[PDB]
Amino acid sequence: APRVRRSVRDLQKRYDNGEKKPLEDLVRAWVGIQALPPSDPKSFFALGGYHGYCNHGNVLFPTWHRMYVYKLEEALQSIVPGVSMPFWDETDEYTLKHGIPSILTQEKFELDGKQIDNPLRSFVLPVALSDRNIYEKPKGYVTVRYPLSGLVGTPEALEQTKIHNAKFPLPEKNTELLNSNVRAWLKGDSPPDPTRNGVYAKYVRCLSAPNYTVFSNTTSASVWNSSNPGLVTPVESPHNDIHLAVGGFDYGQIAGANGDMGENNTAGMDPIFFFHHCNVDRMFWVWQKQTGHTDRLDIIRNYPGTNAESLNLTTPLNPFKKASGEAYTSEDCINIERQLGFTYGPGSLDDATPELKSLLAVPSGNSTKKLTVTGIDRAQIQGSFIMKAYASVTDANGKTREYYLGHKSILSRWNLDIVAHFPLSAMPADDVPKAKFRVEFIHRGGGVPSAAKAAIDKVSALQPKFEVS
Ligand SMILES: [Cu+2]
Ligand SMILES: [Cu+2]
Ligand SMILES: [O]
Repeated sequence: APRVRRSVRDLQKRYDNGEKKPLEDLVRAWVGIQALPPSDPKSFFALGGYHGYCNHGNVLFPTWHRMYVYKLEEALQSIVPGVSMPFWDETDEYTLKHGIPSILTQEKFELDGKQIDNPLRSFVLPVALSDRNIYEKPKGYVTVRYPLSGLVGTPEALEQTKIHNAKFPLPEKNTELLNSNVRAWLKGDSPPDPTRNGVYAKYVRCLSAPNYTVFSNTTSASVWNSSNPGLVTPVESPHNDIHLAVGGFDYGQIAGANGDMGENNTAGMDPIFFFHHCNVDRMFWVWQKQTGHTDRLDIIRNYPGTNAESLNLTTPLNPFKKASGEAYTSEDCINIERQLGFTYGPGSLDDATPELKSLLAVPSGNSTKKLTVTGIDRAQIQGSFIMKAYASVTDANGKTREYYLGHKSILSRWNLDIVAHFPLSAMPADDVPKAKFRVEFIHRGGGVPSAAKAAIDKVSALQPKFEVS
């Protein structure tokens, strides 16, 4: 009898009908896990801190994160027995039309007699995150989302942060703009009417991934895309996009809202990290269901994405441990029903419908070909950034049509050749040989005004090379 992870809007539909305990239990557990001292390995602090070990851009991204959510849920169970971590369904109809379920964004919550602060909205750091640096965080820091900023590690950063946050004083309004930035990412244009370019399409496409390796991560998917016709999309890509939106990037040059979800430094101290990751693991389980890999996953030997030591299904996923003291491995969490005792409830995109081929279709007239972008060294850009691609055609008589080709989100950190691929399905096949390509970068611009000039100038010297197939 596996437990059932349900959508959070499901637990909310139960609250709206007077059945309160499901939501209340969950909140109670989160109040629980956030209150444990920092030395407790089940504390929210300890748990979120593990991620600042983790695996991105490699074939353990999905199973490392599967086990990660499972430990958060173990720790919640040490407080309220039998509780399940709900998923934020980011491709459901409510989110396309209204964005984030309000239980994740509400200021307060009715628990026992008491109106308490919502523990799903933010976390207050019990101790500081420092070394002895703009990404560092003082005790008492409260996590923040778009449109606010949380860069507070230097006098300069904190002052610029205050000047930034004082433009957005009303929580009700901040929440509206957040919901509005989330729906725009999802749609891929001005806000359901989804387009081929948004996060919705990227999620739909990753379920078509041909093997686990190119599904698992953006390193493998990018090399596969350099070397196979068509476009494959790793689950990691849309996962990164949700990080940037909550974490401070608009869809519609510098992103000055520096929220915790926007960078790998403290993404894990925001509780929404786990609602989102709980839904990424669900996409992963859905992709296993739909391709028949509920018990067997394969890793292509020597493939890019399979190295840090080769990375294989026996590779430990530190720091997670079985009660033996043995580390978990990817072998230990392929089948979530058999090996971990849980399953997902109903949610968006679990069925392979014909509607979800019409979206990804090359419209009649338009090109089946693909644009590859190279010669980008990201090693010197700091923080996360978005590559937006475009084609402009100059006509027979001086008329320019502009063609938006899509986006690529690089989720990164504050402290390496990058290859992007874009379909040309937005443009009519004729015009492609007659097209001048380019990429706009949206980026953190040093984060503080004292590094803006250096970061903007490294961006302006980028030398991207173009290639149609
Ligand atoms: Cu991560
Ligand atoms: Cu993540
Ligand atoms: O992540």
